[PDB]
Amino acid sequence: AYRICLIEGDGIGHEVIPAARRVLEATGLPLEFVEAEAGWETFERRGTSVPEETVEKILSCHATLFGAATVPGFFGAIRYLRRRLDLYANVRPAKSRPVPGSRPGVDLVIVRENTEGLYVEQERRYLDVAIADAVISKKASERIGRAALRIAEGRPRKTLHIAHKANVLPLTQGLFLDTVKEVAKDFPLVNVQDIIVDNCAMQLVMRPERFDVIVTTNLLGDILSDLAAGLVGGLGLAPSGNIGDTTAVFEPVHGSAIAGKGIANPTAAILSAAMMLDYLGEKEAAKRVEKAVDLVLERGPRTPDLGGDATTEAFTEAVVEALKSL
Amino acid sequence: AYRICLIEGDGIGHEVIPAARRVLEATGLPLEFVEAEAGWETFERRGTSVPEETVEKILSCHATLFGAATSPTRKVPGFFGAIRYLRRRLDLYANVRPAKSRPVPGSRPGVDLVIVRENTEGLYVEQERRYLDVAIADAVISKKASERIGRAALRIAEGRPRKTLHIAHKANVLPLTQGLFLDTVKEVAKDFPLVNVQDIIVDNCAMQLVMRPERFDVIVTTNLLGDILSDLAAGLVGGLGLAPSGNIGDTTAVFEPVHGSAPDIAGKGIANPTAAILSAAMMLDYLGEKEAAKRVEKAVDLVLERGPRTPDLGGDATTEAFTEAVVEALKSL
Amino acid sequence: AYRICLIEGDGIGHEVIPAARRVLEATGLPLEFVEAEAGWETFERRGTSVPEETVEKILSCHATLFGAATSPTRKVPGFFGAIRYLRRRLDLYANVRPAKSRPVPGSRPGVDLVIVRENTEGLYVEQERRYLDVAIADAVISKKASERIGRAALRIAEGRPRKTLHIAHKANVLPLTQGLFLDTVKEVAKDFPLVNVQDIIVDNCAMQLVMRPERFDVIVTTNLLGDILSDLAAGLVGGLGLAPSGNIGDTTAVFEPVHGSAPDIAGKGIANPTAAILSAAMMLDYLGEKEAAKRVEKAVDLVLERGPRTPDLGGDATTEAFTEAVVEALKSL
Amino acid sequence: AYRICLIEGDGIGHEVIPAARRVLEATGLPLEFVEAEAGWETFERRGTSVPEETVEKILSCHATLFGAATVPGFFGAIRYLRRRLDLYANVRPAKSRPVPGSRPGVDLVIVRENTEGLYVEQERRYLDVAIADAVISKKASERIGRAALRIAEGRPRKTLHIAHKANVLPLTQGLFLDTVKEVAKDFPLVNVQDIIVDNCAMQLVMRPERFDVIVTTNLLGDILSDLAAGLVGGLGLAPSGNIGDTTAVFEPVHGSAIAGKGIANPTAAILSAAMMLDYLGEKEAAKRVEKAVDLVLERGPRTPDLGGDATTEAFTEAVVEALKSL
Repeated sequence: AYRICLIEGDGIGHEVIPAARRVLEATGLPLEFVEAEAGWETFERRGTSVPEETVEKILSCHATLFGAATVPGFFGAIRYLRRRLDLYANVRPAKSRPVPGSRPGVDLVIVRENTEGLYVEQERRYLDVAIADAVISKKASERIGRAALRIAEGRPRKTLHIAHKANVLPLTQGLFLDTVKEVAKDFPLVNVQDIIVDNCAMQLVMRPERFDVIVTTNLLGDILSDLAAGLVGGLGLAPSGNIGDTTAVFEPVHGSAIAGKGIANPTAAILSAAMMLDYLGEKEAAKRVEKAVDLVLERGPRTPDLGGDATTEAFTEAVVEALKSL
Repeated sequence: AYRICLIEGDGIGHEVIPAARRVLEATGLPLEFVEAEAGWETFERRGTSVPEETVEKILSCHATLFGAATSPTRKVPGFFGAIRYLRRRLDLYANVRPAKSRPVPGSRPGVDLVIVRENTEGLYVEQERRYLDVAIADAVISKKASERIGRAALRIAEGRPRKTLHIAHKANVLPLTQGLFLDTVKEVAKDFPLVNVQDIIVDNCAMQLVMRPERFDVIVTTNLLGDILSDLAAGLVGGLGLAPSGNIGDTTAVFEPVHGSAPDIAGKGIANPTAAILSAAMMLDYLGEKEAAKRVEKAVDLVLERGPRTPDLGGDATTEAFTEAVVEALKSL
Repeated sequence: AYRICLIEGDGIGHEVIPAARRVLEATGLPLEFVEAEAGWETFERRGTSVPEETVEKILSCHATLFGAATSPTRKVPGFFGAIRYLRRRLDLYANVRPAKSRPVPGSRPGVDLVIVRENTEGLYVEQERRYLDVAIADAVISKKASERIGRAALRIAEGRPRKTLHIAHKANVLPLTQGLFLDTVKEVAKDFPLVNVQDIIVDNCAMQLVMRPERFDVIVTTNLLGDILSDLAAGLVGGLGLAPSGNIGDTTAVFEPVHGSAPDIAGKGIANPTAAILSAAMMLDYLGEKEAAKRVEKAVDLVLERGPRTPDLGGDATTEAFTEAVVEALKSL
Repeated sequence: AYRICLIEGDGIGHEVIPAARRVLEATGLPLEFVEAEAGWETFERRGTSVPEETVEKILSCHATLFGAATVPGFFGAIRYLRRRLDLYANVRPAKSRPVPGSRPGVDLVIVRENTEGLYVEQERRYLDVAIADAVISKKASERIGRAALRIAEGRPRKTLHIAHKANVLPLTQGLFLDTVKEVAKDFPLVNVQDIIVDNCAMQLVMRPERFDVIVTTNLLGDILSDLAAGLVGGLGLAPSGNIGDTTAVFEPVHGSAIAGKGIANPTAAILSAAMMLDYLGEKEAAKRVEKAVDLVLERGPRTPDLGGDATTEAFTEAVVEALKSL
């Protein structure tokens, strides 16, 4: 059976992760769970955001699902995990959901590298001048390009756009662009197009339907993904994954927010669980989960963040029920 | 009188600059035009995209209006971008890019903002280097550069109705560079108590621009962030076809359309002069002729709404017909 | 009276500092000594090599005399070099290292120079970074740092008989960094017309120091170059065993022997206090007691020449015997 | 036979290179020569310090001997050759010569990397702050370490000192040190010692006999070699080599200086020719040349730079004669 490590994290995480677990069990898949701790609240009790035991648990499982995160000695749990486990592929999908305030027809995935697994981009200040290093290496570019190509090859469109800034940064961005295009020769089935990041941002706003998979570098991926989230309902419903060569951690994009009341929308956590299923090779199960979520978002109840007043537990129940009817 | 340097540039620049000139002349303001050459076509004839005489003419005028520049696919030895060169040579550090709703197909209503970011090359070229399999690009922030750009943005904000400024940054991930930028602008902001200043992480700014663009007026940010935010904003209003822009320094400024030279349609007389005319309006504002600038903008909006419309806006009218309509409209506004 | 902070440090520091104190007391000058702790032994007991109280005591005195610091082979978490920390914390930017002939075995005659280089950490730590198989180290030069160090060296040169200063640089290969350094020092040199200033490529300086050291008096250079030039110069005069040094800032200074703590002989009473005594002489010079400084140096030279000599100089005398001889000699000089 | 490319260069080069050629012929070895042009004087006539034809000639020969070198469009010939041909190993020996003003018993070789074959260390200035990059890579360190180890293995002492600054620059200098020591495992016959560069400088002054082969990085090698030259007679008699994986260029260390009169000391050029012979595998011939040079420096005439008044041509004749008697 699949071993899934569950980490609630802080605040709303305590509500959306158990919800995600519920939906996962509803799929009927042979699943096992291992609870672990991480985050600010874990720091206050353990002295560290990511206890050594947590890393061990993560490594003992096929995949990890993380809820949310919210001083000397403290460090970002997710940032630490990316570096410690070299989860180099940051995967952020943007898909139209049947919710008021969402552009229809949008269905893309943005892939960018999590650099710290290989190196930390250093900042330095000398008197009145501060300098930040933007680093691109052939190795890192080959890895993320191959990761993006595989993702595109597993999607209907078989289309990949390389969003770059080689026009103004020929050495760094050019190395990125050229390397991804080189790796692309190994994926003749994938249609690869190059696009300046600025133009990509404008086209995401004007006609996002144009994109399927987009691969880009660090700082650019961030803004493009947030721009895209703005088009389909905000970060509130956005799932994400951090995939390495041995394991992966999935989590909602938005912070830990409210909370405690039980009005947190578990959509992102559930869709992150769906991303995890896809990653594990259970694509059909992932599609059913996603469908069930859409059905509820469309007809079923709705949590506060979506105009409704339904509770996290109520919304989750509907999904479970809907999932069972599919 | 005001001395205005006119540089047509390449392709459609030869059509939209003369059109913008006509609109400026229609204001009746005391303007003396000085023509100069710059661009790819100029390079092909002189070995440089920006002759020394052109720099001299720009410096001899109050402001400059530039058309378009052709950028060849492959790199041509000796050829460098004219606007990039002028930004550096004259230290036109304030890159000003408005994003505003227009009465045209595809433009979302309720958008009226201005994004301000620095052009760094007047002070320093951010260097790139490659060592074997590793390439590194410097992102440079200095107190001096941040103070200047912050003050420029605050001045623009104070000159607008909303008196609102947002500082878009990434100090959450780049505390030393982005933090220096943020802290410095906030420091200069103390001198502009009439302007409501708010800080916003660039990523969140991007999302909010797509969801609630009406919350912004003036946004000041750094190098690469401004680029993407402006293109994002342009997407909301239909694209870059009608967008004007400015590069302002301490002693002069150059204004120009964001759109390229469109070589394949140059000479056909169908280019939309809106961007060039609105760039001329930005120039009038800069020169202190704010009322005339507003009238020019109103004339443009009236024609955009009622026609004649050039091909890019779904019409079949010529550059000439459009220009004459703006000139005629201006007289009654 | 002059407030002097005494920090024995580790190992032989416990023997040479008290000796230097005795020599200072032998001058009869109005000196008030304030003891403070710093070093490895201090770290082992307090978790820090430089307690806050020590920094406070240093700041409360006119100058500080430091003995020696033990540097363990392997890196010990939490332990940092005391002198390095003080240079940074108090911005003791002027690293002053004299190289002078002494009447001892192995010392070449005719050497009398002072090498001045900046300690950069008071302004900034030059960062290193590694990306995969490539490592990069920043060599940083600023106008501010160069102006300060240049002025410090020029002041030292003007306070010496020869009134001669050489600027050792590598602007021939590093025009931007080394050139900024060179040009800046030459600019400040304009204010010292009494000092004869010459520029010299560091490589040539190294060669000339070995062949004709008498041509130099004061040499000002950058970070890593000063290090090697001083050790080269030390080689000419017998080594680093008798060498004093100073770290001078705008408000105070710390002087100390270049020699280490020699842990294995600590407590045996055979350490040569020459370096510590000469460091005390540098301190007197710095404090404005130039005549006393010269007398202390003469007393040291007399004993070095006639004995008693400690083991390091081929003798079999104790630290105590040597110190008493210097004290007695000082009275007649 | 061996094909040797001869490049006189500027000034004194016109006198010392023909002299070196003379001594080479005197060895009796099957030699052939190919004249090429390079330098300032070549720039004034060709428009470039290193004509393309010169590079072609160099590549067509087993080794190259260069005399000396002395504005937009102009660039250092030697610097260009190092980069163009990737002559990464800069070899500079320091040996006591029987001349007044030379410390006896000194016999060492300093090896440092010529970096530009792989990359140019960039300088940058931002307002009042200037920054220069000091770059160390595993590849460059492995190459120069192996080069230094081979040189030490071919010498009696079988001793190598790695002069570094890892104490204050742990990342760059530490990578250098660690990499050379790793490559050293492949040379169990060579005794390898580590030494801080500052201490190395002091020990070169106090007791240079301690050293045989010294391997160090860029900026340090320069000063150590000039320091060493100061101990054995100055740069005037110092030879040098720039060795790559396919070819090598040898030349006197000192500039092009005087000249025209014919009072230039051809010692450095001749010893550089000796270094070249060693490089070609003619060690015995190289030793004879060196011996002949010493014999003349000791008893025979002496050029102005050495107190004497002998001419370049006279000094050379003596060496040839002396070489013939050996």
